[PDB]
Amino acid sequence: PYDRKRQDKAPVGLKNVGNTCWFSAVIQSLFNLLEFRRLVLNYKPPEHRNLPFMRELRYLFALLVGTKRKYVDPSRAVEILKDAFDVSEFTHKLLDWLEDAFQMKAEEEPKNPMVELFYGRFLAVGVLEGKKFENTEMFGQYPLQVNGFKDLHECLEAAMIEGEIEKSGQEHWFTELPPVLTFELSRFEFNQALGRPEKIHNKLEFPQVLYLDRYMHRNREITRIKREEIKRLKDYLTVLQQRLERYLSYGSGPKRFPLVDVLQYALEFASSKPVCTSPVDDAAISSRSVIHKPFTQSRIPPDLPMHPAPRHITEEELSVLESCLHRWRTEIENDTRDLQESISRIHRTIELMYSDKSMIQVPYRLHAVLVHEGQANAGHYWAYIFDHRESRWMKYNDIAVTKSSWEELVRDSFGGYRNASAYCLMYINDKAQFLIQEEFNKPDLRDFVEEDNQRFEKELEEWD
Amino acid sequence: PYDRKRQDKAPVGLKNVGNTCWFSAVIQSLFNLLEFRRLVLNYKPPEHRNLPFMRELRYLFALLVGTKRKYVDPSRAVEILKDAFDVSEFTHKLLDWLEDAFQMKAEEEPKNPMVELFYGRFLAVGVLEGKKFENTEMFGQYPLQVNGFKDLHECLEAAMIEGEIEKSGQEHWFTELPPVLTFELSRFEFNQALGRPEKIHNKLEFPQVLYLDRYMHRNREITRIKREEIKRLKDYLTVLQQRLERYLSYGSGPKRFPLVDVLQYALEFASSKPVCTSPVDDAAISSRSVIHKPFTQSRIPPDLPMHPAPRHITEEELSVLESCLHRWRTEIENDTRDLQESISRIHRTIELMYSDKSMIQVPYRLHAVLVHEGQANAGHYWAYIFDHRESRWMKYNDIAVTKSSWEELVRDSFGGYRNASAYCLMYINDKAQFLIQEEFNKPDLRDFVEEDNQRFEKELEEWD
Amino acid sequence: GPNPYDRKRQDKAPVGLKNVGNTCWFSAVIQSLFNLLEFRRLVLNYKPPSNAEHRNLPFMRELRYLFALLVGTKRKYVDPSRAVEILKDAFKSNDSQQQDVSEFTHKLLDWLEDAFQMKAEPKNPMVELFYGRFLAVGVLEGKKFENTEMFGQYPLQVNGFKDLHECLEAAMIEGEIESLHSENSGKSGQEHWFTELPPVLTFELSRFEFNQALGRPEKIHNKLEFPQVLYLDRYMHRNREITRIKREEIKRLKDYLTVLQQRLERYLSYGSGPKRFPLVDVLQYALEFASSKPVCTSPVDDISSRSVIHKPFTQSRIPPDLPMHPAPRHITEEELSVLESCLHRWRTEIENDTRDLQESISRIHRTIELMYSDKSMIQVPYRLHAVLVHEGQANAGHYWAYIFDHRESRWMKYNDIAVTKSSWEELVRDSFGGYRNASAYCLMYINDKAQFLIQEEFNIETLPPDLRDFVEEDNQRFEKELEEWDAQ
Amino acid sequence: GPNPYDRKRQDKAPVGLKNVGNTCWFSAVIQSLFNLLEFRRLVLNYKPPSNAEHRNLPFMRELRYLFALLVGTKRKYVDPSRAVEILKDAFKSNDSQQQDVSEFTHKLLDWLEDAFQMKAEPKNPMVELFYGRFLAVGVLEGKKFENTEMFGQYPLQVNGFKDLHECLEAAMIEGEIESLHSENSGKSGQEHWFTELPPVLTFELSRFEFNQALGRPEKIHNKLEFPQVLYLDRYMHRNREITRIKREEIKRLKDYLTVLQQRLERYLSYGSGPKRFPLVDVLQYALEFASSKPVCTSPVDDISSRSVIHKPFTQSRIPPDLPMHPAPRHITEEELSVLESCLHRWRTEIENDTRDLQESISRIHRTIELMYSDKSMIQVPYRLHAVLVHEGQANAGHYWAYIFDHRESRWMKYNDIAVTKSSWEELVRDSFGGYRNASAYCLMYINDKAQFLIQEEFNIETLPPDLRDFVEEDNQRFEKELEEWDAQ
Ligand SMILES: [Cl-]
Ligand SMILES: [Cl-]
Ligand SMILES: [Cl-]
Ligand SMILES: [Cl-]
Ligand SMILES: [Cl-]
Ligand SMILES: [Cl-]
Repeated sequence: PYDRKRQDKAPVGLKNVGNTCWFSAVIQSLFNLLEFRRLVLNYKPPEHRNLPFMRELRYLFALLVGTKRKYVDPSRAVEILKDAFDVSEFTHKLLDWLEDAFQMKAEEEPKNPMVELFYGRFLAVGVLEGKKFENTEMFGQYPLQVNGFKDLHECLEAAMIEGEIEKSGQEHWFTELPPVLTFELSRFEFNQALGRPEKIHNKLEFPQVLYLDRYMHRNREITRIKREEIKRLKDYLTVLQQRLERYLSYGSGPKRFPLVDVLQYALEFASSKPVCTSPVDDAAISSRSVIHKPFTQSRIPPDLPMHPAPRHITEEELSVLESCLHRWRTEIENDTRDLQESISRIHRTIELMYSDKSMIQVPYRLHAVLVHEGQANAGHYWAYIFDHRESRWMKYNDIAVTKSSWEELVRDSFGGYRNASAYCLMYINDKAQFLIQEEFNKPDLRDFVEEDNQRFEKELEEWD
Repeated sequence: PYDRKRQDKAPVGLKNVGNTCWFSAVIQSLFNLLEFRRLVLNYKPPEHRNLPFMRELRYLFALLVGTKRKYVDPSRAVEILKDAFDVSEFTHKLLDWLEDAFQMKAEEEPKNPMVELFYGRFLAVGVLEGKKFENTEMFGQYPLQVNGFKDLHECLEAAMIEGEIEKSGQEHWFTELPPVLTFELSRFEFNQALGRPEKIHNKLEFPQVLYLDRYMHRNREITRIKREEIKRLKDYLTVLQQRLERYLSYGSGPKRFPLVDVLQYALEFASSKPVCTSPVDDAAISSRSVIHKPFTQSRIPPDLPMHPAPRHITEEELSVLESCLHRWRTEIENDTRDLQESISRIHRTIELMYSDKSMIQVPYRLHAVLVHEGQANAGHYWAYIFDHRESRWMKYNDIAVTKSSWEELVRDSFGGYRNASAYCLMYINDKAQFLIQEEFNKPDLRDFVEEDNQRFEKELEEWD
Repeated sequence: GPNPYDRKRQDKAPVGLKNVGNTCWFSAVIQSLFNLLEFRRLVLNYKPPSNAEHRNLPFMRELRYLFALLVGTKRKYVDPSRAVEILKDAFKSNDSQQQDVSEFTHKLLDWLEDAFQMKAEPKNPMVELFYGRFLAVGVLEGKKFENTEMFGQYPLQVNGFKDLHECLEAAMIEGEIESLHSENSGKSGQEHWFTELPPVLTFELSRFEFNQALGRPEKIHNKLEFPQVLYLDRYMHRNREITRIKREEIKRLKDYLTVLQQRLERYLSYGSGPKRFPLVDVLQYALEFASSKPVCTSPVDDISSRSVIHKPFTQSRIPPDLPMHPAPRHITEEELSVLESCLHRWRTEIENDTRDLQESISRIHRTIELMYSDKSMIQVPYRLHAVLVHEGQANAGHYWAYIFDHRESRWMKYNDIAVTKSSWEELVRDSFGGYRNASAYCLMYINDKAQFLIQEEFNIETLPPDLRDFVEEDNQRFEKELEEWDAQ
Repeated sequence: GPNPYDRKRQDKAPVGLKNVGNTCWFSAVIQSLFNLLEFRRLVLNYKPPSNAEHRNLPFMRELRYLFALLVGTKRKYVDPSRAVEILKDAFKSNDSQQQDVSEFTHKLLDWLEDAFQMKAEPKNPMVELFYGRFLAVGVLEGKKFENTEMFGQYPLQVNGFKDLHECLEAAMIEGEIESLHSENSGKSGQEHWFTELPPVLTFELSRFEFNQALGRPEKIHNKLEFPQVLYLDRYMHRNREITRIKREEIKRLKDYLTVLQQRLERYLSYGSGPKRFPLVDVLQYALEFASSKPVCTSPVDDISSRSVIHKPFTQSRIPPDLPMHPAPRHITEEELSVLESCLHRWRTEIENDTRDLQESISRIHRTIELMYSDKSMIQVPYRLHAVLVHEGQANAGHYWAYIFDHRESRWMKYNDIAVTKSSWEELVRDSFGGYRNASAYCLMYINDKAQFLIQEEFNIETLPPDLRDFVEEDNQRFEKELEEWDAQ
């Protein structure tokens, strides 16, 4: 334990204090959100054990910006939180206390600067057996179910639509968006074979920049139309995928093979030299090689009749077969190509449905990804957080803070690639330049001489 | 630990004393060989630490026949053996000491009763580049390599033949067989992909009764002939298996399918209703059911043309195809059946090669099977030993001695079925009735009042 | 082919039928009927009404001829062209509904029933053999109903059923039924119970299910077994109360059977990631890793035979025990002792539980299979007489049949011109499904108490039995046909 | 088909060749030669000897006609019947050795070489284009030898080689060679080095290997890549000493590369039993088991929406944490703490080692791929001109070709009557193997320094270039052929 807890111009880690990986992830995520870091740092207090937790969190983020060491011990902050008693219940109370802390600071003087960052509003419009309704709900983290979806947009759309819109239905439309937009990616589904709920492992993609234009209430008439076009296109896309499958998995029996091979090999059989008998009736570097003329074949096998082959065939029989099976093969080959072109064409059309400039004006940039691996009410959490000034992805895994990549993030967060997959996505408004508010140069924390002491106490290294 | 170490008319187990499972297996195997049990029990001594080990082994088998408890602690016997220093080196020294103990007892008065049980003689006859040789070697455990063999006879034959007999060659022939015949089944082979030696997991079968007649020197002229017949038969067997494979894996491309399906499905295609257009041009328990006439179909699908199908066909084209592909399919179907009959016929001929009464007069009955599971110089050993008086297989696994079956033995010893496979087979001569020498009735050990004390000391059970 | 000795009946074998342009379905249905002796006698001893559809009576006559050849012709197979032509002419109309082989089979039977109906002027001897009655008792959102329906062929959906009893039960049950209205309120269910059984009992085995991936209906290829003798006791209305309680007991047992199969699966497919492995191997291999000799370094560095005597129970080719990767970098003696005790005891626990679960599952399975095995549930035996097989596309393919020769106690394969001596083993490969591209579409069972159905007429008579010996004329023709060939 | 507008050449595209009864091999070899401009000029400007095999000179003349149509005919494809008939007549003898398409191709080229040989009376302009020389230096059980062999097509065995360079190197190396006799004693080896390269360089890609399971020779279907430009610098005799040292360096690197691939495999396929799993999962899942809430009992008992606000970073559908099987029966707090510390630290160790191994393997792979990438190893470029593809049975199947149109800088698919504008992407799917049932059997490369080979004659002339305008006569015929059809 000599000269091990020392920095090298890298972000500070956090101690595990048992199984508090969930704490590291949530905290490091918040801390890397500069405006929130400033709100916690420049916090002065004016119900619960909320205010000592806020005060202990100050000492956590102070020694995390003052660094000096490699990792900080979050023991005092975690102990207050643990004394109040799954990890979600813990995360919930944590946020409760922080919101309540900022509420007391505001109430004394109302806008809650923390609630101003994470919470937004959406409009819920629908019908219940013919009777209309319209409500504007406040939301925080928008929760998503990931079973059977290919990406985040597929996911989100399915969540902002309930029933059948026109009969009972409901549509959600964002009215007010939070500058810090968060999504839950719920992978828990009941496994009948296992007889318990388990995490689903299908790959669900998400972009580095998400355009929330289509989900906006103002774009409600436009999106509804684009949506119906995709309904029709997906319908067409199916019929083609069905027909193409009949070409690729041909046959009426239990085993199907491609039709093109069925025809090729059938013709191979017919064109084989007939056999009238039953198959049961029965360091050379010392050689003077000849010159090989171009376009020839040397190891070409002998042409003698062997089984399996027709017993007999007519010249007319062969000529009929040869003309049939060859023309039909070209027909089959051309149709598979034609079907595949059309499928990709429909796919491209769907992909670029919301690509026009009037649907690209609400950009949200991915700031953090919270990953989980393992059993449901167990496992381990780590995070991928973006270092906006350095323009680089970072892997925050208790004590270990390493320079990562988008490629690393995807393997660990999309699912299927590894036993780990993202449980939460944190997006930041690209227009919201105030969430990354670094101190001018035209380190020296808002704190009062605390990190200066823990950097001197650690400077004390004995030498025998 | 109350009333747990108590018997119920079952054999006694042995404590693990660390990782001494190998000791339990080898000992329990010897102990269940009644004549050897008698030799160790009625042992009186007249170089090494061999004689105290023999004396400690007496106290082991005494408390193992006197039972009283569930399992015995082999700590004192194992400690002498361990003080002399892989498990084979340990097993070797163990046997060394026992042989030396019996040698001293004999030498004082020469036949070694232990060496008289396990060791035999075979004749080694051969040629070395034209020059003949003939040696009669003494053997103990005959070691076998199991890579690429289906059963014990395949295994043994490959070991009693080296090179090319008539050039250099060698043949082994048993001259003197030990009443207690043991085989090593070596599964260690260098894995190139892994870069180290590892146990091979192919299934290698062995019988409950093995006839050693063919390997006998007296039957050398006869066996040599039978052997050449099998060479010719296996040769024929190959050519057929090759031709049959051409029927079952038809095609010239990377993906092969059965020829019969290639013809069936090709005809299915031809007989489909032609389509001139391209595939891109585009709780009901309230019903009054009608009577269904016999031999009819209700859910029968509509007969409308669909892709894939010929664009066009001639009535003459179809008639040619229909006659070709149908007759050739029958031809193919009949040939696969013909080939399969012949293959099974050759297989049966090979199976019954050494079945005649003159090759069934040297029976050896399986008495014990020593199983291993896990890493090479690690893992764990247990044994399957036959209880000849009860006529039942028993699983001897440290402390745990359970009534097993042949079915259990096979799953654990043949390989492939489980991660465990037999490393050793102990066979006993069926004519040798003296290896199962039970005391007359027309328990009361040869020992002097020892088990009577450990049965009284254990009777001491406190009750608070 | 053209040579008449090729089409000469080798005596002691049944007569085949020509294909006449995809009429394999006709061969199967006809040969099935023909091999049902009582029906063969009804068609043979048929005389039409005194003073008399314009197609049913000529078809019956043409089929009288067909049947007459099948008994005593000297030829190998026989040409069903004139019988098929009358039947095919009924669909010569372009503005029809849909013309599949079932529509053809239906009309065929229509005409035969109508022919026997006209003769009955009353009992219709055909309708007496094939049709029965079942009772349909149920609820429709609380409201009760009770109907006794006449049936012919009882149609079954093959689905994912393992056998005929599984298949039949699923078809005779729907929801839940009870004595009292409250015990039924806000529920829909239905139960079928046989009241009258036909001596000739037929089942349709429907394998057509819409394939979403392919976008069309396709035959399902799962294996569905059927016995040589079927006991219809449990499906009897009189056995209703006993079957209800046994049905309820199996409900309870299957419930238990699930929970076990679920727990066992958690042992066999352990893990939280996408790839699951058996728990026992997870523990074994974890311990293998811990017990490996530690390696403190990283696995990266870049840029004739005279054999000695072998003592029993030893190992010769045993590999060297030197440290290699992968291994722990370091471990404590106490760490290893904890791991060794944990992972070993837990492995035994896991091994014992998998064995315990598997015993219990088989035990429940045996209990379920012997539910209807007692003496009071084996008094309605129906013996399998015929199996109609199909292979290939829907609306296409080919049909053939497996029919039992009751007198010589042997299964026979009826495939058009070709009538070959088969086996039960052959029948199963071709009819159960999965084994081959072919599977039975229809099963014909005969009441074991209904002897007469397949018994010969007393003297035992098997010689030409009808007065119109047109068969002698046809045999005389073929005999002179053989002569002409040798005399060329 | 019969209509002459069907067989009308749509101008700006090359002319095809009729199939004449399985002569696809002829089309491929001919179209390949024809698209080699200098050779096209040699055949076109051919005049036979003044005073003069009885089959070679008529074949050359018949091929002169064939080539003349291919340049300026108005028809879509052309009938090679008269040229093929002379060639086929040379094998009309029943008592021959063996007649495969290679024997035919060989005779074809024989006759052409012999034709040009007679004209040379000396340089044979054909032999000057296709044949080269390599040096064969080696030992035969210690005894040295040195031969300079003339070669034409250099034959390659595809085996399990990944690309053409792997393929070629394996063919130009055998054992080990050295300067001193002692360093060679009791060894056999051989090295080939190109001394003279032909401007038209051809390779055979032999995929025929005896299949033991099938009991006959069969084409191998592994993917073997080849570049659009090949640098033959390393195989040059002058580059011998540099290549030797680089060859030796790759030997050392491949050695290292193995040890790593072996160790990595032990991590990815961990276990002692028949089924191996990744070590990382073995540790993860073992820890999952240990951390599960213990269960002391056996797993056997026998016989619109108004949503609430969700706080960020929380989980809603999170399942209940209640004890279930499989789990430890019991565990100690100390037992768990030992396991948790072990299995977690070892997992990080395992994860870091797999990453470390994979980095090093890719690093060695990159080093090997850039071995011959420097400026002194890229001065002998050969550009791919043609690819001859085969599909199907050996001694059967069908041949077609991919030939490059150097003036319009585009790949073309020559398949008999059909000459279509292709791509490199098309070529790869059909020639690399594995992608389709077809794979290239021959590669034709042209020296990039040898411009003339595929350059047009200066004025740029592309109009009929030979005095015998029999082509005008044939065009006149076809034009009146079109007229006759419209006038019927
Ligand atoms: Cl469209
Ligand atoms: Cl093609
Ligand atoms: Cl033979
Ligand atoms: Cl068939
Ligand atoms: Cl009969
Ligand atoms: Cl050109």
